[PDB]
Amino acid sequence: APAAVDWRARGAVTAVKDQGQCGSCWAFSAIGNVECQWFLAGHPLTNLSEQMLVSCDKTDSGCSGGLMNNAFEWIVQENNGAVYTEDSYPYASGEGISPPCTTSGHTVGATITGHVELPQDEAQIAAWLAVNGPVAVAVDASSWMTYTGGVMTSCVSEQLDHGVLLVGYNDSAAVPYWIIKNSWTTQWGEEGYIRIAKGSNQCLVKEEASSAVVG
Ligand SMILES: *[C@H](CS(=O)(=O)NOCc1ccccc1)[C@H](CCc1ccccc1)NC(=O)[C@H](Cc1ccccc1)NC(=O)N1CCN(C)CC1
Repeated sequence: APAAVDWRARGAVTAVKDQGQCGSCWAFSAIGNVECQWFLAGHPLTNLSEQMLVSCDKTDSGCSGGLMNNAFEWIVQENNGAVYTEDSYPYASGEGISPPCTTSGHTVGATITGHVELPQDEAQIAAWLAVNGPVAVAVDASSWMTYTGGVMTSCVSEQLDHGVLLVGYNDSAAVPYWIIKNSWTTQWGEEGYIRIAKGSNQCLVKEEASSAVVG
């Protein structure tokens, strides 16, 4: 695999968002992955709707959590693979209360056919990302509240409780790392991103990696 990859540099990643006081991280992880996969399939980079998942994804728990894999499946099996645009279905759960699910007056921004779950191995996840793009991953973000910058070489890895987006890595660095897009605004970390050591399963990053499949 290539020594270093950064999908942000190739214009495949949308701007860092804000989930607010809602535990909708799972939706941001899933949608963020779909936005990248849709762009890479030959369509212009479009901001898609997390709110669609938070409000309509009944297999998940809105502001109380969910799984990216459940979100991928709900989109395909319950929503005919349709993912609405953000402009047509704006995020409105920033206070902690999700509004009811509305199925009309929205615009379909992307369509997925399914999803693939990657092996629990960092080198294989890196290989897949290098060829296919950003990957949605679950991590333990307990120690992330105090992150200000730099490569996190020591991360509390006890329980999966947060969803993020892997956008790259650098194997040639003194301490190889992963580049991760978070959803706690650009004021957190390095303009919304966090770099964690690669190769030691920091924050349980290899445990639940997956990606939507467009075409
Ligand atoms: C996103 C969480 S976050 O609020 O952005 N960060 O939390 C970091 C943190 C800090 C201290 C302790 C623990 C975690 C969401 C929050 C969900 C939430 C739960 C309860 C109360 C408020 C908010 N995290 C999730 O959605 C995770 C993501 C995940 C994906 C894949 C695999 C594991 C985890 N999932 C869940 O919380 N659940 C809820 C219960 N159901 C059964 C499964 C998904």
